[PDB]
Amino acid sequence: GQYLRINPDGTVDGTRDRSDTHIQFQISPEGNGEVLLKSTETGQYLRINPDGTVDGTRDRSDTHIQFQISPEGNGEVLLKSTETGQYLRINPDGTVDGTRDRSDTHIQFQISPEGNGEVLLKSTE
Repeated sequence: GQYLRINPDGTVDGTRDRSDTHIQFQISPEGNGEVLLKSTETGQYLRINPDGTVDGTRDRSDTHIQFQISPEGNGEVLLKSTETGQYLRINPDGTVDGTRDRSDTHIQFQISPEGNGEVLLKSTE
């Protein structure tokens, strides 16, 4: 299982190093049961693009940063891009993309509180 990471250059991947500074996220309520996922280190929001890539942006007006967190028992949740209907996936190789099949083995996350309001997004594997 890997921690979701938004790098300073805007790329998104996974990592097992919990000491990385780019895995801490601020989840800000948006209404509609929708939220934003903001990497506090760089001020970048998690974004799923319609083509399936995942990256970071500071553009708060961007429509692809809105997410729905959907609980799936056992502590796990899914993270769905509202605008494209894609679920966040962290692949075994460490790459991060979007998929529209809810049956995928790598789209389930466990949210881990850091103690300061910020949370880690860790893939269950």
